[PDB]
Order: sequence, then C-alpha cells, then structure tokens
Amino acid sequence: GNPFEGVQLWANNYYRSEVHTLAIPQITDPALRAAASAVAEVPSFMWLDTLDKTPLMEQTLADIRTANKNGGNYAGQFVVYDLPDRDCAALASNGEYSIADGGVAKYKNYIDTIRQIVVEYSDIRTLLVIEPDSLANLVTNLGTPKCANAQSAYLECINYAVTQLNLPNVAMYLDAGHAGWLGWPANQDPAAQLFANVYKNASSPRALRGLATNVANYNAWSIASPPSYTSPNPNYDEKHYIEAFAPLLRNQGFDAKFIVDTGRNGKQPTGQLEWGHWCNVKGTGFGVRPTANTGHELVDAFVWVKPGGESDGTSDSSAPRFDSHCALPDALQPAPQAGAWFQAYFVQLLTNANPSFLHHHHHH
Repeated sequence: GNPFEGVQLWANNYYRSEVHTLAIPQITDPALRAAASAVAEVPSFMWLDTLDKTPLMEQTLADIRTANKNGGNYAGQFVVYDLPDRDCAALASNGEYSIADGGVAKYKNYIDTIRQIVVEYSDIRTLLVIEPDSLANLVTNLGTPKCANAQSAYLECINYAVTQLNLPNVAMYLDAGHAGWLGWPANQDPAAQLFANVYKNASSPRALRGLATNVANYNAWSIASPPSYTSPNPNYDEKHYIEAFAPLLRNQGFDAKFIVDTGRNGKQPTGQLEWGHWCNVKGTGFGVRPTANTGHELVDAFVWVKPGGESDGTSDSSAPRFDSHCALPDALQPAPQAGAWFQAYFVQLLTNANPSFLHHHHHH
C-alpha cells in the first residue's frame, strides 16, 4: 500500500546544482564543505512553483527513467504549487496567476501540462504534494477577504488536480498544514470535513493517498516536552496532530495516510517566538533523513519537502512580494526572495543538523 516502500527517492539536480555552484564555493571550512556535499545527495522534493518549472519536471523524470532502466528503482518527488491567488492570506504572494485574470484557466493548463508529463512517464512512480497552504486557509482564514473570495477557485482547482493526476503511477498527498495550524482542537472538525469532502467530491481517487504535514514548517515529529510556543495546544507535535486528525478523516470516509516534512525540524525547540512565525526561522537544523521506516502506521514517510537553504521570503520591506513575517526578529536576515538560495540559512541548517552531517563515520 505504502508508495514509499519498494523504491529509492531521487535526489534532484536542481538542489544539487544549488549546493555545488552556490553554496560550496562560499564555504571555507573543509569539514563543512564535505558536509554540504553530502546534504546535496539527500532527496528532497522539487517544487513546480511556476509553469516554467514543468520542463524541469520532465527532465528529472527522463533522468529517473535512465537510472531505472540502468537498474535503479527510483521515484520522483514533486510539489504542485501554482494555484491562482496563491498564498491568499499574505500581505504578499509570489504566485504568477490571478483568479481575476484567467487564473483558473491558467491553472487548468498547468495541471494538464503536468498530467501529460506523468502519463509520458507512466513507468515512473511519481510522489506529489498538492498545493501547500491552500486548503488550510479555507479552514482558518475565511475572515481574510482574498481567501474568502478564493474559496470557489481553490476547491475547483484542487478537484481538477486530484482527478486529473489520479493515475496508476501517482501517489498524491494534499497539504494539510501542521500541528500549530490545524492541530488545534477547535480546527479539527472543520478541517476534517473539508479534507474528506475534497476526497469524496473527487470520487475518492485511488491515487489520493492522504495528507502532507509540516511542509515548510519546523515542528517536531515527536517531542517529550511541548515547546513553550505551542501552549496551550494539546497537539504540540506532528505525531499528536496526525493521531488526532486521522480518525476524524476515516470517520468521514477518507482513510488517509501521511507524510511529514522533516527537512528543517532537527533542532528543538526551534527559534520561534510564536508558533505562527514561519519565515526563515532561526535556530533550526536539518532533521531525520527521508525514509519509509517511520515506526508509525499512519506515516508513509518522513520526507524533505521544503528544500533547506532556499528562502521563505525576502526581508527587504521595499522589495516586491515582501511579507512582514520575513522581517520578524526570529527570521534570519537579510533574506533573498522566496525560493532563492539563502546561504546563511543553509549554513545554519547544516550546523544544526540532527542527525549531523559533520559526523564522519567510515570503515574499511
């Protein structure tokens, strides 16, 4: 059943080329350079955050087909992230499509472009995260005018995505926020209704395996003491959020499994002063390496979804698409545009990694 069993995860060359060409030439310490070279080999998801990234998806799948026909057993990992009026609760979104300017039709073409690619590589297992911080905003942010207006477009576009990418080689996980967002007990029943209705309204697609949590966030999987910024939520880590949310989805006909982003949660507690501070958080490290051996029946894999070292947002308040969350004092600064390489942040995640990359473990 688990789409992560039976395969290796591909480490893409977009992140490897970031580390080799941008990061390593800036690092002088020989041990840290070797540690950087190693992290570039940890497989993390490739984000399709514009239409112009879809040729990179096809190139990555072509490389995986080459590797597989040469014996490999790799699967690809991609994030579908280009809804019109994307990031609806921001002061600022980088999304290229607007609902008012043909954005629903542009999203249809974007999904059709990805479906043609996944069908062209029907031999390749393709693991998808669908639309981070979309549906969670329709649970808690209907008070924000852009999100209230985006409700119909988001539900239609999500329904298109999950029905059109319901293919035999795909497993999809709908993004479902994190413990600090939907794990609060008052948010659980409305979120479970919305997610199980998305699944049932798409005719319970076989390929929609479940939900992704902690994407681009920093929560622990399991911690023995709740970090102080989680109080008073009883679901203060992802294990507690998922053990609370899974039976409420199953009660309404969506027997969801989960993947959890551990790419930036190795250091706990984190540097967050408030749990809603999400941008470029100080005091974080790379986490548990991707694996299907999670020790938990509900969790198909620990994965690295947000690629560590790529910025969450610029800290320049005069720049386009600036959001005030990226200038808070627990956000590392100065930070470049969202998605762009942020070398200080990479070095922070490398220094604080747990498990560490600086450990040299090596036998003959």
